[PDB]
Amino acid sequence: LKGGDVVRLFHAEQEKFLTCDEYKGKLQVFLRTTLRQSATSATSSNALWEVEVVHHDPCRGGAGHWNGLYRFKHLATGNYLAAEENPIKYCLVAVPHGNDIASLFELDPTTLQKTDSFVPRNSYVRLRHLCTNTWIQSTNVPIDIEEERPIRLMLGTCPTKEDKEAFAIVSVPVSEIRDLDFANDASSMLASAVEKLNEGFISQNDRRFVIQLLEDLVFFVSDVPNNGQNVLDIMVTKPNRERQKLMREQNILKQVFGILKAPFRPLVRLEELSDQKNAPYQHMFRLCYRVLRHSQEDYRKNQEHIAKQFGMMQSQIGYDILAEDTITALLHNNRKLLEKHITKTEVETFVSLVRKNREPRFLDYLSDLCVSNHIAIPVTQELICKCVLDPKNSDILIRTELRPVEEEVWLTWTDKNNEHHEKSVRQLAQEARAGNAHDENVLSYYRYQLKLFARMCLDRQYLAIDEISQQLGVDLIFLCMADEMLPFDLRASFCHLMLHVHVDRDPQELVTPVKFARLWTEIPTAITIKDYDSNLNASRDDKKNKFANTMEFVEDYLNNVVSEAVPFANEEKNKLTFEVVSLAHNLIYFGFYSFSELLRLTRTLLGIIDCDIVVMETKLKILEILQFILNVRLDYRISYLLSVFKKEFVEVFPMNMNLDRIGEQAEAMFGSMLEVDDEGGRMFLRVLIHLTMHDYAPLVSGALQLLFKHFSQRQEAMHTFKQVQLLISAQDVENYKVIKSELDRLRTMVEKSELWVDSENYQIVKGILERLNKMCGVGEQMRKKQQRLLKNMDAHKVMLDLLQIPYDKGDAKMMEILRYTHQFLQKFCAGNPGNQALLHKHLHLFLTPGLLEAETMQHIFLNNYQLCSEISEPVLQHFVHLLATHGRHVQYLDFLHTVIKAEGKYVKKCQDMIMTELTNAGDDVVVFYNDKASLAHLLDMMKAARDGVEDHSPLMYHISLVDLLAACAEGKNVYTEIKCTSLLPLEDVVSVVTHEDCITEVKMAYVNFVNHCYVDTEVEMKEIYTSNHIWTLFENFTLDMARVCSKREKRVADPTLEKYVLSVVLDTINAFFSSPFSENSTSLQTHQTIVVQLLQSTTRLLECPWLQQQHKGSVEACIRTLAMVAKGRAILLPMDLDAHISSMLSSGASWDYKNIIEKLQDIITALEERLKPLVQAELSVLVDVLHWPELLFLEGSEAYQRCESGGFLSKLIQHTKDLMESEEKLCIKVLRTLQQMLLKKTKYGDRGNQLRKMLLQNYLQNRWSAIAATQCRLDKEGATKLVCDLITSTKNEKIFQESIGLAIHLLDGGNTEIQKSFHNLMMSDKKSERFFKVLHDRMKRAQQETKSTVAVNMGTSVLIMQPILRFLQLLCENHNRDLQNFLRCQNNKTNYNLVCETLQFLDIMCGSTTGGLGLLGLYINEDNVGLVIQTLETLTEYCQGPCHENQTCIVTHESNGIDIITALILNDISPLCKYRMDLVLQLKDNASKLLLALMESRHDSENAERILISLRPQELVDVIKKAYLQEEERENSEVSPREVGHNIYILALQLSRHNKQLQHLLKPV
Ligand SMILES: O=P(O)(O)O[C@@H]1[C@H](O)[C@H](O)[C@@H](OP(=O)(O)O)[C@H](OP(=O)(O)O)[C@H]1O
Repeated sequence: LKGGDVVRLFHAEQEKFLTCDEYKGKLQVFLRTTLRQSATSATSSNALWEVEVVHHDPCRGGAGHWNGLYRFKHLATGNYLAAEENPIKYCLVAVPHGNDIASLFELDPTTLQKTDSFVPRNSYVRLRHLCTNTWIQSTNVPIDIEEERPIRLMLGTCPTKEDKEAFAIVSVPVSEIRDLDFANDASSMLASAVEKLNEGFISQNDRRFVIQLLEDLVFFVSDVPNNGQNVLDIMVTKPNRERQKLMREQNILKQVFGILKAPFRPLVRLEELSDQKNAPYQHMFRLCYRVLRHSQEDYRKNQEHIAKQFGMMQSQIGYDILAEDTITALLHNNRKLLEKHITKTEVETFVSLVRKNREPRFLDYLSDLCVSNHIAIPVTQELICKCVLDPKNSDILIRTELRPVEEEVWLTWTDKNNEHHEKSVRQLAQEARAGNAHDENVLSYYRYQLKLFARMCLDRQYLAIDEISQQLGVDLIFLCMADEMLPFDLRASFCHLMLHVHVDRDPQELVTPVKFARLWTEIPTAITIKDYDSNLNASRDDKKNKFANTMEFVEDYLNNVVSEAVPFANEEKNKLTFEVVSLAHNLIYFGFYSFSELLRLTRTLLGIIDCDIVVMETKLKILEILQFILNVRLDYRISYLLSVFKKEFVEVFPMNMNLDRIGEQAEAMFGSMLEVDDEGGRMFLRVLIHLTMHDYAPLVSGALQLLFKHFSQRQEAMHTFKQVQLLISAQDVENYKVIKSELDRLRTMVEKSELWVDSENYQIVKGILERLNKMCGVGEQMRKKQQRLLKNMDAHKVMLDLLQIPYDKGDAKMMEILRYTHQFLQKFCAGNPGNQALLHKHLHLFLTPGLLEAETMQHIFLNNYQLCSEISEPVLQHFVHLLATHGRHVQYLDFLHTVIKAEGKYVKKCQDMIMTELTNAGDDVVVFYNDKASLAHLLDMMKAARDGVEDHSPLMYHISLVDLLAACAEGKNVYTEIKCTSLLPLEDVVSVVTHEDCITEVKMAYVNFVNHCYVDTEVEMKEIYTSNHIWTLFENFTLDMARVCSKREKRVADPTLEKYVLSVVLDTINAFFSSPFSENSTSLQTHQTIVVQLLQSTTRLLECPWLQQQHKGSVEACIRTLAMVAKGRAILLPMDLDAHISSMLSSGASWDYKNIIEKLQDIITALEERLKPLVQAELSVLVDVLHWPELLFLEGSEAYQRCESGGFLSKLIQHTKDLMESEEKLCIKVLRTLQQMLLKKTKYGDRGNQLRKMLLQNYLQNRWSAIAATQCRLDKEGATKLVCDLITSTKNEKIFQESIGLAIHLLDGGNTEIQKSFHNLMMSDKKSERFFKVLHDRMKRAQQETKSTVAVNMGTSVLIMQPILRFLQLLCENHNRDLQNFLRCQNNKTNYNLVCETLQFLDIMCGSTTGGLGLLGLYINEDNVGLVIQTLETLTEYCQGPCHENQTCIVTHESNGIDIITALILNDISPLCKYRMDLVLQLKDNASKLLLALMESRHDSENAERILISLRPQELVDVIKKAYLQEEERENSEVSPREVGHNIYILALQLSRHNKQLQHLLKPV
């Protein structure tokens, strides 16, 4: 560290960054809080700090020493950090000048330092203020409490020193400093311009200088080298988020806003902008607006800062300032901001201005405003509709008509002069071809008006769809789109309108291609494609009656496109083909096209996309179409197999099956006619491979998904069949029919939401919901059957849409309908994890600020440990934020209570997050009555509710809060137990308990609190056993038991009181008396009478006949513990009561539905068994295709060259890297496929081999060494870099595991090229530290978990070790000295010793000191024997070569792993050898190998004596002799005890050179 260098100070405990900012006009220093998930990423320019050194010469900075005074300066404000009297005694603030001792500071090192050596950068230090001799500290008191959710935190000083107040230094790149300085200069120039504007006098040259400033700022913001384009029209491909944030914090946006506002405040006027005098001012406003547009691109914070000014841009609209385009961009960026900004006056202004200009371009602004992210916004849509469809704006809308004149289309428009002109469309198009400017202008205006109508009608806006449909008929639209004279763009507009108005309408409904649940009677005996399509042919024809000719047009147009030599030669036709393909996709998904027609169309589509944003989108849509056709084919296959099953069942049982006969037809089905393409699959697969190469990410993802699915047809169909459901019983058939009808009606009503929202529709929907509630049924098994039926029906999506329906809080009828819907969802999710998964998929909608949907979410999360594991901190945060904002009722707490527990299992992480959030929120969310006055208020409410407690009472809210807190206490969790102890004192608990009259439920809650937070403490609490709160609680408990018994004697008793006692009091008493901590209680001699009375109360409780049998047994166990405690606590029992206690001790010592189902299940199982090998046979074909993609493409093509160069594989690897974060499943699939490619070839049996031969012959034309060649090819293509990047950056366990597996497979065989590539990557790359740190951290976590399980008595952390150790062994295989030395010393800034980590792992696994003592038999079991063997092999690989440094490290490590290594040989491993002796022999052999490798080539004796110290020669000789004799008892196995003994003998011979006794013993008779 040197003076004049800028760095950042970071707090470890607080995980926050110090900063200085002008909160309310005054500069203040604070520890800003960050809501990000990565503290290191919370870096701001204003948080930069500079270090200044104090020297004798004021101009001399030099380099700071550990004993030199230091000062902290702000790189932006320039003020210096200092401490001043706090109105904590001193508070940190910023001063303008450093000419005072206050700014002086010193850095106390946290660790040892090299005397007065220069301070190293990025070293922990503690700030100390020498001016007043006070130590800096951190506090949670905010400085900006005035604002909700404060971020600024106070940093005071303490007279004493605290070791936790350590600040870490972080370096800063020169780029940040340069950007900050340039931004400051630009801000100064902008301030000068603002001063000129405020003065109202500015020279022409000065204004030109301002324009030049704006141009330079435009260049800087664009970040694109200037190419001569206008700054106003500058184009930026991607903005820089850091630069935008720098501008925002510098307030350059504020400067621009002031520059725009001040002239109109005048120096300039909006009307006067037309004047040449104010033309340069208008140009400067335009520059400001373009700069704002570039600044706010893709930045929500900048968008919010602009929204703060939304008023001024709204006023600026209607003037030549590009406000329209800027506002449209900003509004399209975010939908919520659009909902805030949009207003009816703004819509009217847009209509008025577009009318004023009579230009097409205005309409585009409204068109873009209508939709965002291509997703419609109902409010803006309706607002635009209301203004557009009004007759007043009929002038702007060009009316069109069809007249015979066989038919012709005419257009009438109105000019600004009000003159009306009407012309034929065909004549207008011909005049356009001629080139008339007016005709072109009217055509463009017409096109933009149709585009605006289409965007208005987007997402089924029936409020305005009707009028537009009436104005433009289907026949008119088809005539227009069929007309050839019309330009391609206008035809495309007509096609888009046709798609978005008529085709997408109520009569049409999205059809799910695959139906899981079918009826047995429905199944046809004989099935063909025609029979399959006959199921809904009548409905298809009925719907076709309206749009029949359009399908003919689309089919013919696609035939023409495929016939065309070059598909995408012309862009004007590219637009039209995009529109036509989109229309085809919508028609297909609406189901107009039959299965045979879809198969016919697949050929044309694949030809079109078989050998530009529009082209890429067209290809993507065609891929989606193909996916739909393939899934329809899957459904057809399922139906055919079901038909075969029906035929066989009918034959056998008219009222022994030929399973082989069924299986033959099943195999034949998979295989002909079903094939999408004529070639037989080659066309499709080639299309997919070619698409994978293209740049577009969604296109590549879809191509890869289709390619993977194409080679897994059989397994998917088998899964679908196993999930098929059959209806055979009349009751369930009737239920299915009723559900279908009700769902159809409900879907229609939801679709016409717009019409029936505000009627009879309300009552109809309420009746439908009641019928559904009755339909859901009762009975657990009946419930699961009905849930399966409902999931098959797919009504969940309909109900989710019903919830999505918009509404106003005033509609109580719609509230009741929502309650019915929530009950329906509850019944769907009632004890069904499968259904709950579907709900979690769409949970994003469920996250709303409402009690009823919160309860529904609770019921969704009920009993799902998978969902608890995958829970999200942001979701929990938003829940606690809901509590903080409102905290109205207990349902919020009940949700958290449900989340806490799952399957009677504890998740420590969620509990910790809940406790932390509760503490951070503080008294606002947590309300406690600890204070006497608050307890008095609680007493008042308790007395009011003494007769009864209301279901929404604040008393019950407090009780629920207490229960929630105790639930977090469950689990003997020390970390949260400390917080609970801080939260609530036993003295408050005793006060409230000892109150004369208390609520029974409150008492249960507090006893539960005691049971969890205090009794179940992991760490002994001294206050518990040094305090009398527990004895006061026990006397109260005994009084309560006496009350319960007297009540039952009186025949009048309170179930709440009885439940309180039985449940909480008994458990607390038993836990206390069985507590190991309480075994040393020394006040029991004083409370002898109290404890004896408690035991008497328990005796009476057991004597009571009313006590339940389960309660009786639990009480008997508790009383056994009570007596065991009572033996020696200075308590003498009465004679009769002692006899009764002895009796207690004695007691403690004392057509066929089911036939059809079974037949189907047996057939499914037989088919699965038969087709098991063919699945792998098909899968292997994908590996062969990936190995040889070029054979697919005709030789001599450009694709052939690219494939031969390995381009396809490299693109696959790079795309895997790019998509690891977005499509984790596809990333994992690609990684596993790469592993399969690397793996050795394996035979698949006779049938599998035949299938593979046929598949390869059809797909391809015909055109350890192999493993090494494949490994080298993958390394060249970039597999090594992909693996390194994944291992460094992935946060997914599956991704990490697959990456490590790919590494192991690549390195298999000790490939020197792969090892050298890994070494080069690690050494050259800057992420070597990240890679090694990830591996070392995983190893350390596994070691910690291993210690935990050893203490307890096998964990993903341990299981992940095997691949990591294998990877390290393979890296060091073949005695690679470079790698072996690198692992020990990476020579990086932080060096992690993987060798010592492995040795420590072995030590902890074997038991460390106890293992050395010789408890290896107990410590090692069958499960971990493989891991121990792998660790020993890895250590041997490290040692061999020989690596002298590694050998010395292992022998001299402080863990004494050598002791365990030798103990392994000597110890018998008795528990294991009895059952699995071969593993013990292998362990001993590996240990001997490691010991020999340790002294491979060490001439010195140091290692020999170190080994001999633990390994006495006599034991070694006895082991060798024992092994030789045990040879005879050998059983069949690869390991040989004679070989093990020979290796041990060789080790003994090597050791004997330094030991005379060993030599003498080894000498034979
Ligand atoms: O990823 P998102 O949705 O944008 O949210 C980010 C983050 O969650 C915070 O809102 C904010 O950090 P602070 O809380 O530290 O302000 C940050 O802005 P920033 O770049 O101004 O920090 C955001 O970008």
